Amino acid sequence: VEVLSVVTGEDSITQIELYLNPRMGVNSPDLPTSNWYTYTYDLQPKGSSPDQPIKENLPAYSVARVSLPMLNEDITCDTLQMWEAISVKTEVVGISSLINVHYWDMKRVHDYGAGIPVSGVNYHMFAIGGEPLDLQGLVLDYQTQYPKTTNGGPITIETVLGRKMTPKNQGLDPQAKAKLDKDGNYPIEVWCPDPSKNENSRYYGSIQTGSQTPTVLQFSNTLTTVLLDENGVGPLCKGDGLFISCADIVGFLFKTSGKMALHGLPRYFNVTLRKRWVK
Amino acid sequence: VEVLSVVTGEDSITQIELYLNPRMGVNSPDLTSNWYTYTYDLQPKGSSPDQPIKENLPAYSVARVSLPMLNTLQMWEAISVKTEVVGISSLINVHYWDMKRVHDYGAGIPVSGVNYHMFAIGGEPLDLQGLVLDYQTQYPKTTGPITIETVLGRKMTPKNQGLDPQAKAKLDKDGNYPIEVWCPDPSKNENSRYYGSIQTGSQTPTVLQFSNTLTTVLLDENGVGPLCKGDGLFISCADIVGFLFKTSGKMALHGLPRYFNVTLRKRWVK
Amino acid sequence: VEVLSVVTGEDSITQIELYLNPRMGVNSPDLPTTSNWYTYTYDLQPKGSSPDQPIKENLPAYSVARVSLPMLNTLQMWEAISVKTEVVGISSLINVHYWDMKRVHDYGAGIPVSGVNYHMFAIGGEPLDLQGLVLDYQTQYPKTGPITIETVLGRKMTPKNQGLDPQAKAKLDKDGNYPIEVWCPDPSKNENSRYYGSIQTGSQTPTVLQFSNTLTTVLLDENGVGPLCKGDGLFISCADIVGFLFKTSGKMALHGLPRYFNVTLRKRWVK
Amino acid sequence: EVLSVVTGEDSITQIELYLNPRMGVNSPDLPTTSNWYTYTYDLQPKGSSPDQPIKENLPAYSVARVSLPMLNEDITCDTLQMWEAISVKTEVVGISSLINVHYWDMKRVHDYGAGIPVSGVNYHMFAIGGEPLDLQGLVLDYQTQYPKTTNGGPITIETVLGRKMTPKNQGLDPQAKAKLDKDGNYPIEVWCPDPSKNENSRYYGSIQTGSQTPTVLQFSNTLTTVLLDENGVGPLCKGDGLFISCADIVGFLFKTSGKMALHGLPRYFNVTLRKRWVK
Amino acid sequence: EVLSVVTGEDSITQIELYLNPRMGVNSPDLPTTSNWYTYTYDLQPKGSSPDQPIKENLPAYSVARVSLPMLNTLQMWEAISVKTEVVGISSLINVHYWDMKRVHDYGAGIPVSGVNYHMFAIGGEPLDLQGLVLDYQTQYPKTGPITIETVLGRKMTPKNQGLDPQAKAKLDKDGNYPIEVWCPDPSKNENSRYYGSIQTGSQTPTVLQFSNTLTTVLLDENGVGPLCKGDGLFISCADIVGFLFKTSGKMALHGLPRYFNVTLRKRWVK
Ligand SMILES: CC(=O)N[C@@H]1[C@@H](O)[C@H](O[C@@H]2O[C@H](CO)[C@H](O)[C@H](O[C@]3(C(=O)O)C[C@H](O)[C@@H](NC(C)=O)[C@H]([C@H](O)[C@H](O)CO)O3)[C@H]2O)[C@@H](CO)O[C@H]1O
Ligand SMILES: CC(=O)N[C@H]1[C@H]([C@H](O)[C@H](O)CO)O[C@@](O)(C(=O)O)C[C@@H]1O
Ligand SMILES: [Cl-]
Ligand SMILES: [Cl-]
Ligand SMILES: [Cl-]
Ligand SMILES: [Cl-]
Ligand SMILES: [Cl-]
Repeated sequence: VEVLSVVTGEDSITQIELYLNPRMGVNSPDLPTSNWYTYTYDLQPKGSSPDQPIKENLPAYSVARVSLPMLNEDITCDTLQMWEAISVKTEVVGISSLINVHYWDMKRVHDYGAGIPVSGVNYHMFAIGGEPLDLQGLVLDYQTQYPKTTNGGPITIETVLGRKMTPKNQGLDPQAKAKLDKDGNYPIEVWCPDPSKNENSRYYGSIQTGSQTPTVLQFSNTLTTVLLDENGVGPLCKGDGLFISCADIVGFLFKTSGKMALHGLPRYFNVTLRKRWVK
Repeated sequence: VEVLSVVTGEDSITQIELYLNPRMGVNSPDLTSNWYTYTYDLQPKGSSPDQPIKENLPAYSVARVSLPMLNTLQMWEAISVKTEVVGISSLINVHYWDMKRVHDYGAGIPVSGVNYHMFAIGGEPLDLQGLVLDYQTQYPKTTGPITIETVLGRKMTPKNQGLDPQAKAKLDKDGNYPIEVWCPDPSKNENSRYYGSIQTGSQTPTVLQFSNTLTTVLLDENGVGPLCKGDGLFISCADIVGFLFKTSGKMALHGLPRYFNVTLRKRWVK
Repeated sequence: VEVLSVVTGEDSITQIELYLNPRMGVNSPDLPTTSNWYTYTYDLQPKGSSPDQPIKENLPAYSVARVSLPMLNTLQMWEAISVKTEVVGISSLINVHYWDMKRVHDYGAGIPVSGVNYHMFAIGGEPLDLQGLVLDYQTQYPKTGPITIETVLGRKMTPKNQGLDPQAKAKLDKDGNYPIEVWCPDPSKNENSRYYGSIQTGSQTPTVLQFSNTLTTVLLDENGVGPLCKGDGLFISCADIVGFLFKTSGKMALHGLPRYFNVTLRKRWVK
Repeated sequence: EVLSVVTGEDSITQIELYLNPRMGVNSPDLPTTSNWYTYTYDLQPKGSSPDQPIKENLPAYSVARVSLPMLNEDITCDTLQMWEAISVKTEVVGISSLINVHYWDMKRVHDYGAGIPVSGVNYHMFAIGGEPLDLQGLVLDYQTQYPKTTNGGPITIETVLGRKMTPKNQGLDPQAKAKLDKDGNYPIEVWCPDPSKNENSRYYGSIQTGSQTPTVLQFSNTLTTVLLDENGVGPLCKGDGLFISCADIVGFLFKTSGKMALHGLPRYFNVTLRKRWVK
Repeated sequence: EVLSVVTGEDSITQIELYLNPRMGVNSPDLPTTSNWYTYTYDLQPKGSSPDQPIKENLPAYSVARVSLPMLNTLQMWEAISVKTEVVGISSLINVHYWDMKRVHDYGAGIPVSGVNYHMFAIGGEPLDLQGLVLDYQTQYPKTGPITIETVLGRKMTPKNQGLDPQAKAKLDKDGNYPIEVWCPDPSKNENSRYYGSIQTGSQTPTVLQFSNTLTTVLLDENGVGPLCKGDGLFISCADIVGFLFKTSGKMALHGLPRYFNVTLRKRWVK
C-alpha cells in the first residue's frame, strides 16, 4: 500500500459535505413514539439482576459511507489514484437549542424556578476514514443482557462472539472487535474506537461524566482539523468510499417525575479531499 | 465571484464601530421597560403544551452597517475585529432588592447559570439552521418572532428535533430570531465568520474576560475576509450571561451588550 | 499625536513601582471607629422591598493612581512598554479559622473566602474611559460619596442604563470613587490605555489565583506603540475582589486584595 | 556514553501492547469473585483504628516487560546497539463504556432518575522506560496495616524496610523506595514515581480527587508523546527489555446501598523505537 | 555587574534535594504527636473573638539553603533551570482512612480536597516576604511562628489587612513563617524566581500533575538566572493539598513534600 506523489492538475481537490442526525435510541422521526427522536427513553437502574436494557436506551454511533468520483479507468494498473482526506471542518449543530429551560415537563431546579437545562453526561467523537472505523468492545458490566434481534441492531459483544460475555469483557478482550459499518446499530456503551487498528482513520473524542455537569460546547466555522498523519498522509479512500462516523451526547433531559433521558445533537462535516498516486 | 488583489492607496482602510444592545425578550427601554435586557420568568408549566411568550425568547442581535460606496469592482473586505462584552462588571451586584438569597441572611445568588455567547461578522446576513429541543413547542405567531413554522408554512414535525435541511433562515432582523430555535448554519455562511459557545447549568458560574488588546483575524485559509455585498456589513451576536434569581423562586435570563470595531480594506473582485 | 521614533541615549528607559490597596467599601485603615473592616464590604443583602438603596460600604470601587513622571520638555513622551503585575497577599486566603467564620458543617473548618471574583488592571497615558451599565436602573445609589450614572447625567437613570447608554460615560480619575458594579472599561475609547480583566460569579465558586515574578505583560499595540503619557502622567487602575467572607450568622461581605505594579517606560518622539 | 543513531534498513521497530487494569480484583478467571474484575470491593472507613485494608481494595500499577529483538552477536564489545524508545501513542480504552447510567444496582441521582455515573476520584499515569520504574513510598496514614507480602499481599513500605512504618512515611522517607517490577502488586496509594531517579524512564501523571467529580477523558489516534530528553535521547532498553507501566482509575461505581467501589480502564501503547550505538 | 558565562571542564553542577511539608506538626520524631506529621490539628472558627490560632494550625513555608562548591571580579553559581515535583500525590487516592467522614451512609471516605496552595522558589538569597492577614485582630502565638507582630515589635493595625510596607521579612527559617501571614514580596525578589497558586473551597477537587519531563527555566528577560551570594542556593516551597475530613466533622489541612533538581553554571561577576 505504497503512497506516492500528490496528483497535480485542475480538479485534483474536491469537497464532501454531509450531516449526521443523532441515533440516541429513538432513531427515526417517521414513526407513529417519534416524539422522542434524538432522545433515549427513561434511564433507570433496574434494582435487581440482571440488567436487560431496551434498544431505546442505547445511544449508538452515527455513520455514513460517501461515494466518491471514480478516478481510474483501468483498475488492474499497479499505480492508481485514490482520494486522500486532508482536512475537515466539523460542527455540532443545534447547540443554541439547549438554552430552553421551559420545556413543559422539565423538572424545575427549585420550587417555581426554571427547568434544569440539558446537562450531565456528554460524549463527543468524530472519525474520518478511508474504510469503516475499527471498534473495540468493553462494558461496565459483563452480565448485562443486551437485546437479541433479527433485524441487525443493536450489535453488541455477544452478537460478534456468538456466545455470552465473560468477566474479561469488562476489560480489553482482543476477540471483542467489530467494524462501524451500520448507522445507529453499534451502542456507544459497548463499543469504542480500536486504537490498535484504525491506521486508515483519524478519530477524536471525549467523555464527561457527572449528573448535572455543565454542557460546554463551542461552534465556529473558522475551525479546521488537519487529517494528515506525521508523514503528511491522510486517510486513503479504498473503493472510492469516505467513511464518516460520530456521536454527540449532550446530556440529560430532566423530567418532572424525576425520570431522565439522554439527548444527542446532529453533526455537520465538510471534508476536503485530494487525489494521490498510490502503488 | 473571483477575488483579485488588495487595493493600495491613501484611503484603503476604514474602521467601523458599533454596539448592539441585547434582545432578551423585553427588547425596548422606551416603553414594561423595567425588565429591558431580561426575559420574563422562565418556568416549565408542568402540563402540556408549552406555549412560550415572546418575552421568554432571547433573540439574536443584528445590524447591517452601510459602508462608504466604492463603485470588475471594489468591495470592502472585513479583515479583523475587536469585540467585547460590555457591562460585565455590573454582575458583581449581589443585592438586587428582590434577589433570592444563597442562605438565610446571605447575599443574593449572583447572575449565573445558562450562558450563550456568539458573534458573527459577515458580508451578507448570517445563515441560520433551525433545530428545537421540542417540536411540540408552540411559539407565538409572527405578528412576533420568526420560527420554523413561519419558514415552513406548516407545523414542525419530529424531524425538527434533528437537522431538517428545510428549516433554514437568514438573520435579517434584530430581535426576531429566537436563540433556542436558530443556530448558525455551518453548511452555508461561506462569506461570514462566526464564533460561539454555550454553558448549561442553573448556578454554573459566569466566567467572562474583557481586554482591549484582543483582536480576531477574519481572514480565511486563503487570506480572504468576508466580502461586503451591496456595501453592507452584517454584525450579529448573542450574550446570555445567566439567571436573575428572584425571592419567590422565579428565574429570568439576563443579557449584556456587545461592542465591535471592525477593520476593513478595499478589495478588487470580478 | 503622530508617533515618531524611539529616543536613543543613556537614560531613555525608566521603571515605575507602586502598589494600590483595595477600595472595597471600607476604604481607609486610619479610622479608629470602623477600620476593622478595611478591605471588605459591609454585609451584602437583598433589601426585600423596592427600591434598593445601597450604602457606600457595600460598593467596591476601582483603585487609581496617577504617577508623576520626569519632565521631558514635536516633543518627547514617556511610553509604557511593559508591566509586571501581581495580586499581593494571596496566601492569606488559606485561613479557614476566622473567629466568626461560618462552618462548612458542624465542627468543621470555615467556608474559605470564595464566590464572586472580579479582577482587572489597566495602564494608560490618561485616565481610563468608563462605560456605565447597572443590573437595575431603579437602584438609588448614594448621592455625591460615589460617582454613578445619575451623577454624570445630572438626572435619574432610565431603563436604557440596564444596557449600553452612550451618554453614561466617565473617566476613572478618582481612587475609591467609581463603583465596580456601575462602571466597566469603555471599549469604544481607551486608545491610549491597555486594560485586562475578568469576572467569575457563583456563591462559593473556588477562588483560583496565580502569582509569579517571572510574568510580564507587553503593553505595545499592533503598531509597536505603548500608551503615551500626556502631561507626563502615568495612570494605573485595578480591582481585585477575591470572594466572600462567610460569617456565622449567614451574612456575607466581599473581600479584596492589593495589587503591585512594575511598569517599564521609554522615551518616544511624537508630533 | 550515548553515541550516534544507527543508520540502516530495519533501524526502526514498533511495539504494540495493552495493559488491563489491576484495581483489586485482578483476574477475570477466578471461579467466584471475577465479576468484580476491573473494580475494587466496597471502600469504607473502618470506623475504628487501625485500618487493615484488603487486597481487593488496593488498586495497583499495571506493568509489563517487553522482550526486544536481540541486536548484538558479540556481547563482549564495549560499543553496542540498544533499542531507544523515541515516541509513544497511548490511549485509555473503553472510555465510552462510562456512559452507562443504568447498572442494575446503581445508586440513583434522585428518585426515579438515572444512576450516578462513574465519577469522582481519578488517577492517571503512564511510563515508558529502559528499566523498571523507580518508586517512592508515601502513605496517608503510617498506621495502616497493609496485608503482609508473605501472606500473599501486595508489596508495600513495610515490605521494603523489613520493619513497620513510622510517622516519617507520611512524608518522604528516602529508604521507602522500590522498583515497579510486578504487575498488580504495588499499590497506587503507597507508591508514586521517584523523581530523584528514573533517568532512563519517562513518566506522565495526574490525580483528581472529590467524590462525584466529573470524569473528563479524551481519546484520539492522532496524539503522540515524544520520549526524547533535552539532549535528544530516549529511554535506552537495558537487557533488550522495554518497560511499560500505567494506572487508570476512572471513578466510583455508586451502588444502591451507598457502598462505593473504584473502577479502572485498560490502556493501549504503540511505542516506536530506533537502534542506538552506546559505549 | 554580570559578565560572561564561565567556559571550561567543570562549569556546570547539579543540586538535588527534597523538602518535607511543614503543616503544623512539623516533625516525625516526637513522643506522641508525630502521628499527625504532615497535617495540622483541627481547624475551627471559635465563634468568639479574638482568634488565637495554635502553631499546629499554621502551615508554614519549607526552606533550605544548600551549600554549593566554593569558587573563589569573582565567579558565582547561577541557577539556570529546575526540575521540581510534588511527591506522594498517589497517596491521596486513599478513601478509607479509618476515621474518615463518609460521602453518604455506607459510602467511601471524602477524599483529601478543598484548599490547595502550591508555591516554589529558587534564589541566590532568602525569599523576600510581604505580610498580609485576613484579620489583623488575630492573636498569633509569640516566638515559634514569626508573624507581623514579631517583625514590627507592636500589634497589627487595620492596615495589615492590606499592603503594609513595614510588614516585611526574609524566609530564613524552615517551618517558622506561616503561609496565612506571609506571601512572596513582588517589590523585591530580584535575585529569586517564584511560582505559586491558590485554590479555595472546602471540597474542591485536588488536581495535580507529575512528570519527570517538565523543566522550569530560571533565566530572566536578560538571560540571567539567580546568582548565589556566598555560594548558597535557597529553595523554598509550600504544598497544601486539601483537608482530611474526620468522622466527627472535624477537618485538618494536609501537605505533601516537594523534590528539586537544580542545574547551576559558573558566571563571572564584578
Ligand atoms: C462512650 C463514649 O462516650 N466515649 C467517648 C469517646 O467517644 C471520646 O472520644 C472522641 O470521640 C469523638 C466522637 O465524635 C471523636 O471520635 C474524637 O476523635 C477526634 C475527633 O474527630 O474529634 C479525632 C481527631 O483526629 C482529633 N484531632 C486531633 C488533632 O488529634 C480529635 C481531638 O483530639 C478531639 O476532638 C479533642 O479536641 O478527636 C474522640 O477523641 C472520648 C474522648 O473525648 O470521650 C469518651 O467518653
Ligand atoms: C458589617 C458588620 O459589621 N457586620 C456585622 C453585623 C452587624 O454589626 C449587625 O448585624 C448590625 O447590622 O453583626 C454580625 O454579628 C452579624 O449579624 O453577623 C457580625 C457582622 O460582622
Ligand atoms: Cl465530552
Ligand atoms: Cl458560553
Ligand atoms: Cl475573575
Ligand atoms: Cl486525573
Ligand atoms: Cl493551588
